[PDB]
Amino acid sequence: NLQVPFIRSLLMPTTGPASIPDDTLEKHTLRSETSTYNLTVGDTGSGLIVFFPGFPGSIVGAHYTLQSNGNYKFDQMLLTAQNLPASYNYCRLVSRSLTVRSSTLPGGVYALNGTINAVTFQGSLSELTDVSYNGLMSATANINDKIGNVLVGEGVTVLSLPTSYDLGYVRLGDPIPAIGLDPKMVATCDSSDRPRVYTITAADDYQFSSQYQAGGVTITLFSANIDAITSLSIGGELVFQTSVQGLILGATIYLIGFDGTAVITRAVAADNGLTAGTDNLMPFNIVIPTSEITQPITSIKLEIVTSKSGGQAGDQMSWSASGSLAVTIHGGNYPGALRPVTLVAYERVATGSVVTVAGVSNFELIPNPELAKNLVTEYGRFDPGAMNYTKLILSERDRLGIKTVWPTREYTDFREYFM
Amino acid sequence: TNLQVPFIRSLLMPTTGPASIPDDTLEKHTLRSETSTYNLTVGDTGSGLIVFFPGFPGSIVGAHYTLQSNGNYKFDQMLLTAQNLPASYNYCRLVSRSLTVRSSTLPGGVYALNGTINAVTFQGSLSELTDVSYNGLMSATANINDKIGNVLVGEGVTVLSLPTSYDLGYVRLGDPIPAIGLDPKMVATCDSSDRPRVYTITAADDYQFSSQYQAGGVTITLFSANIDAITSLSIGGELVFQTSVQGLILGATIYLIGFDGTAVITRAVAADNGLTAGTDNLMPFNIVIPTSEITQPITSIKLEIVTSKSGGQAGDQMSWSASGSLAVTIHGGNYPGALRPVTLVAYERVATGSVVTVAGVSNFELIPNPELAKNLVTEYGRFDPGAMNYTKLILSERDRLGIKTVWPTREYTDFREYFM
Amino acid sequence: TNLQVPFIRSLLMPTTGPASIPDDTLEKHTLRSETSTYNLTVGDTGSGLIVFFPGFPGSIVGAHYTLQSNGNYKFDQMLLTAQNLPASYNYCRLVSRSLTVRSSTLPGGVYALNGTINAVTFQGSLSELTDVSYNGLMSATANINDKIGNVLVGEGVTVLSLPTSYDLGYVRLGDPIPAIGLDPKMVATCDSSDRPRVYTITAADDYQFSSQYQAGGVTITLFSANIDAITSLSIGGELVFQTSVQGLILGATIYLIGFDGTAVITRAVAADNGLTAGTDNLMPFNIVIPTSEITQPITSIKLEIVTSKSGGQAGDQMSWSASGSLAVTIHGGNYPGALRPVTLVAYERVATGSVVTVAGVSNFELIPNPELAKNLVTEYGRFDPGAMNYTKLILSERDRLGIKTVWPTREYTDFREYFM
Amino acid sequence: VPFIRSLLMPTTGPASIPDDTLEKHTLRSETSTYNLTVGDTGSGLIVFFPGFPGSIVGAHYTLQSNGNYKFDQMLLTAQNLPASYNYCRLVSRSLTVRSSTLPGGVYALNGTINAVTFQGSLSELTDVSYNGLMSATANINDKIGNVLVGEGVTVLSLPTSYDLGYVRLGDPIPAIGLDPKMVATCDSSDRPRVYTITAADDYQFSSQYQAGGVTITLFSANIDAITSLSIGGELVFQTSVQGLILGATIYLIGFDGTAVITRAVAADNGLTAGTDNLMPFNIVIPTSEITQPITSIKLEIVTSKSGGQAGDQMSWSASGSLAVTIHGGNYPGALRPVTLVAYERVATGSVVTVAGVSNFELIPNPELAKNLVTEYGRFDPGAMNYTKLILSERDRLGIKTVWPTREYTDFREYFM
Repeated sequence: NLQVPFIRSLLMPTTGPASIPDDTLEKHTLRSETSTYNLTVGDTGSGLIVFFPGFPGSIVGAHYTLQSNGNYKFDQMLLTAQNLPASYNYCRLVSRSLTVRSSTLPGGVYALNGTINAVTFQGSLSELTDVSYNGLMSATANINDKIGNVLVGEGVTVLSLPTSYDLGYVRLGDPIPAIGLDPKMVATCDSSDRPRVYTITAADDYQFSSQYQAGGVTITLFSANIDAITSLSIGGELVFQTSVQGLILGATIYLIGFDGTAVITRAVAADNGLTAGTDNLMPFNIVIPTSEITQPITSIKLEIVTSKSGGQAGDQMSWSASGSLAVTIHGGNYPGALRPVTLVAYERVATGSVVTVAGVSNFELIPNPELAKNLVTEYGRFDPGAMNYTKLILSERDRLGIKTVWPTREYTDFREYFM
Repeated sequence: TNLQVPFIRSLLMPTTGPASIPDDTLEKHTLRSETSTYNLTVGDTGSGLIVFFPGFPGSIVGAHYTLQSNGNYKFDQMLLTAQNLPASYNYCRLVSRSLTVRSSTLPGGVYALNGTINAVTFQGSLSELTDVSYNGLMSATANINDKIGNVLVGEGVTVLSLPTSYDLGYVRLGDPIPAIGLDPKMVATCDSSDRPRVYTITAADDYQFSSQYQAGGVTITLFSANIDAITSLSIGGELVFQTSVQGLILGATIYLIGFDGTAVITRAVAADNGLTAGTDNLMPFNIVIPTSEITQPITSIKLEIVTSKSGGQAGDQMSWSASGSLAVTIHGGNYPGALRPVTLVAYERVATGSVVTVAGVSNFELIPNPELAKNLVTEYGRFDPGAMNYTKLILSERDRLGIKTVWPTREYTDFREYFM
Repeated sequence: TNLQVPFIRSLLMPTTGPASIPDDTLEKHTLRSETSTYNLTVGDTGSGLIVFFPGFPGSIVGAHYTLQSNGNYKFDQMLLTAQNLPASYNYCRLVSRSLTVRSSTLPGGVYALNGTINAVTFQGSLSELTDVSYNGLMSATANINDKIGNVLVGEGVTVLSLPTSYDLGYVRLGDPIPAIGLDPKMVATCDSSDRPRVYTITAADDYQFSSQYQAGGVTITLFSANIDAITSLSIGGELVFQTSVQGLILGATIYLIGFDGTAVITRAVAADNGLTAGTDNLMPFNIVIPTSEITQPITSIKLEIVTSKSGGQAGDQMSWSASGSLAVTIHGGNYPGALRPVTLVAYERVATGSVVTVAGVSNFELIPNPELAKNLVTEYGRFDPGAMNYTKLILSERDRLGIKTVWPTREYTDFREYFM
Repeated sequence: VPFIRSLLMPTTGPASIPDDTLEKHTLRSETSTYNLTVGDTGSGLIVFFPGFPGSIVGAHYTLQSNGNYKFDQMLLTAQNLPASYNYCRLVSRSLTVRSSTLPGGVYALNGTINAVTFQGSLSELTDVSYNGLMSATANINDKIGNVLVGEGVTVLSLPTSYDLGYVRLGDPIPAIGLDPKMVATCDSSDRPRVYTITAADDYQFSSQYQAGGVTITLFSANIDAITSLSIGGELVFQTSVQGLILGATIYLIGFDGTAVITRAVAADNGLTAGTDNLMPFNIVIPTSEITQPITSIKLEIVTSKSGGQAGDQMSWSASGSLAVTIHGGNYPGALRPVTLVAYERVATGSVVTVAGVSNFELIPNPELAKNLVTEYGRFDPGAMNYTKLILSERDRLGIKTVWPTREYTDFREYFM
């Protein structure tokens, strides 16, 4: 069941929140809240749990399930108990800790059948090499950041060790007041401090030529590995050239999840005509807000369909393209919003049973104007030398025994040692 | 010379070895010190310009320009480090960096060989100079121990890099990202976009154009502003057009022009744009410019309009109004070091057959890409209390100790002797 | 257990860390420890066997076969290590290996789920044995410390890698070299060339064939010998033919057959080869088979020859003769550990809805390729004095103090509890 | 002398190496001096093979003005050791390059030198450019940057393995032929290096007819050899077009980009339609033909047709794999460790001198065995443990595989 100095809240986050001793000040308050889940288990008794230990507002992780034809499927998102954008504007995270285990049985099975393993990968989600049960341990080279072959009778405890300290406040996806004619019309100020852009040159005079087909020919121009969560903007252009007289052009941009599912589709230009000899342009400028993004994204895709009005059995369709495009993800290079990602993979657990991810997460944050009228904020407490003691205990992380994924028995042993 | 530790020792003499900054940005990283040694090709005139970027976060250390016999400069190459960092690592920030520029020719007589160096560093970027002549470089700044001139090329200079800010996060490098396409010449990279730099420019406020017809069109140029860029950028905005005669088409072309005077990037933003009389006609600017397209630093930008007329073979006129604005965004431009401090080591009239060599050592603090992170351990920076405090003391007490950013190498050798 | 020094602590307890061998092969290297955690899928019969290679040089650990409703087997998958070692490494040798085979099922109330484990090890390779049956496996050796039977799956076995020799050179991993070809799939590797196993085979000594014209051709299997190779092999020889009848055209094909009887790769040596009467007609063997197309381990080779006649009636006799020797060259087979020792763990009749796991660590010494050598630092050993003498003294009397190679996890557990 | 002052300063003399392979041998100290003429524009490059089983110590390349290189000569040693010995074993070696004296009529010395040693071979280098050569390794004491040529470098050879056999040198054997230039030798064979490459995996070629042929290059590689090699394998051809005729040549290419060995494995032997017919590779390259070191291999096929000068599409398919067997590639020293010393912009018309001493350990020719006495080496206990200790503590002491010369001089001063 569940429900101070900075370092006790760092290493033991189920104790209470504390101020960060950094050089960034603001009149803030501080608050802890929880996440408790009973995740149901698919038929192939296996699945993956991503967490985001550094994510500063209200999203703890996600949950996928493995399927009989080797693929994944998106179960749900692991958000927290309180909708933090609904009553706070800015925030900055102090600590997390989460436990995940299954020590208990369904009705009508006579055994337990459990294994898990976990890593904390340094880069983002889509840029790791392979998602296997075996090859997951081969992502980091630190002895402390990973553990494997542990039963689910006593589960692994994911701690949140920090990225960096002098960080400003990041803005939550708070609704701002707005009056519209559409009932499904929302307005919000996003998280945008340190954006992550991707430039993608699609073609350097890539010549295309294919024969006629009734309905058009559909090629896919490129792919990537991009992994946004919150929101993104796709700017740029692509320039066409042609020689054949009459042909129509069309394209669309697909955003794909981690499980392999087309999430968001945007028709950049449907059924527009090309002009022979002279140059011709088609731009795209697409804004994708957070409520459209339902699962985490991976690997953008562009495909172009090309048909001909009045085309017969042998005439040629040919064009050449060049261009570049920019995918700006707002708040992408902030520490914690995308970069540290830990993975938990369970397999062969009994179907019909549940795993139980459950942790605390304490914040440091400032309120919206109504709650600002009714709640009082203040500067943080001051004690000297807590920053040097933080640097001391983190400069010897390898030999002191602090790590970031290790089972609940060893974290319990460390807790009664350190307390 | 013979090229192959706390933060003060690695700050004043960067050839000792790397160290971690005592700032409170405590990530897991790995220290790395690499080097760059060039032997340059002095032209026929004997005079050039070696522009260094001291506090640049990674792998680009300078550019070399030879001045022609007619006054113009000519681009030679882009001075950079031995191992390219974005191919193997993923994030970076700079600790310290030294560069020496001298000759290795050493005559056996009693007299020297002719050639003389000036040097200066200043707070602005590269497009913000009044003059780049050999005489006009010691005008650029007003601090005494921040520029030096008339040093002879047997002695040479030492370019030391004193900092700009300390609690500053990591800059992502232009690393390649896995991608599958159909053109074999496509690349997808992740640029550096921590603190961008925007240049808004109002190109026209109801400007009237009116000229006669002739064959081909009337090519004018609207504006020519000075910008700054080493890496990727993007240009946005639109520009309306009004008229009262209807047979008109027009094209537009944008140029990004480097330091020697030639256009590096040319891209047509409009081509056979037919306009209807009586009402507005838009012309949107949606262009991104990648890093690999940019081969040299870019110091200006200009727009051109070619106004012709469809079926206007007699001698008549054509006219339009225009008004609009532009927003040139470069990515990670206002990061301290990315464009803000620059030095200009210039030499003049070096003898024919003499070489001018560039040595140096760069000290970084990296995070690997996911392939190398399978094999190299990363950890937190070991701390020492008071090294930041002693740094602030020494930099407060700077001008009495005479700690310069440009030196003559005999003076820096004697400083390195009497410091340790 | 939870898969996260002197030499003998890493030799007897490999999950402690990588040590270096204190022999006299002095070479710059780096150390790396690697785990491998599999959960096996059992068949409908609940049987099968796991064929470990304990002293293998790099990254191949074993293969998994399942026992079907008949007496045959079926290849499931090759058991690998965590990260692909020839990716980013050139040379490799092995220090230590521990490996367990146990069930991670917790039984209910008071009784246990059914199933047992039988395990041996022997000095010959995989295709040199006699039988692989569960009962018959137990007689594969005459030592008492190298075999154990009727062990419960609830307390499964433990497998060590006790040494075969010490002064071994490094072996080359199967390592890609840069090559700009003309294909999507154009593999160019540097295979494990060392002390090679060769097999010479004399297929015939004047073997006369005689049969009448069947309407589709008469296929005969000329020989069937037992070779074995995990990696790339080569077979080169000469087979001659001399006839009396005249309208004869014959083709031939050679096979490679895995452990489960299924043919792995088919190679047409010479098809539609017309041969004259009165003259000895030559037929060479010039084929190489790379390690990229050997999916499962090979245990047999055979050759078959089909013959036909131009035209043909019901009574056309077809006759020839043959005499020739063939040599199979397995590149690097006699290196001790690549093929020579093998341990056979064989579970039988596991309860349905139960998992068997296999999990252990490997310790290597290995050289990085031209990129990881740019980015990390290798060095020599540590000079543990007299460690080889203590290793010899422990191994020379392993019969007295009870060091085994396959023995259950309770006895290994309290043995290493006593030994720590 | 003991072994370790023969290893740390090999100008003192040779000594037998203390290990467990014990065999009757003699000890020889062998020198090599060169005065290399330099290119018309300055720069150049000198490879070395510091551990090597005998008689080869490196090669010299000059840099042309249009980017490319040029091979001048192979740097041999003084005595031709395969002329009078069967088996060899390297002990120690030191090589110092320098140019500190002016030619007749110029002033102003003008030079610099980069230097680096590398764990892998020569053909597998990322870049050989003067700046990027420095990043080839990460050991801080296995490279040095921009020393003056008037001070030079010193390249000393630290070992790679100790319990090693004796390499058979490429000595001749008595032989009688009919041509005058009939050579028969017994080259180094033991512990080889194989390259197994697959040239095509169902590659489909199709192009229009040309009067003369249509040439395509199927693959490249980066293999390397010095002494001798051998190539084997076979690849098939299947087609539906009736009367096409093809013929292929294989190539061996030096470091500078110029082909050194070309053998025409198929001279215009055509192929039938409807089945598979197939051409084998079995070529043997002597040591006598390889003049400069190999760096790559390429294959190209010239296909043609009897008549039909309008299109006709010339289709065929290929599938096969090949094997190059370098005879003795994985002896430690024979190909693998390399040092790269790159001088740049030295004075025109001047020299750059090298100086070597290479302590060997030999077995005689059966005539020199008639007149010279071989015996087992002298044994003392503890030289091997001392060698292991000092090689294990390499980083804290100063023991570098490439030195600046004055530092090597005063190192030997406060060592002895």
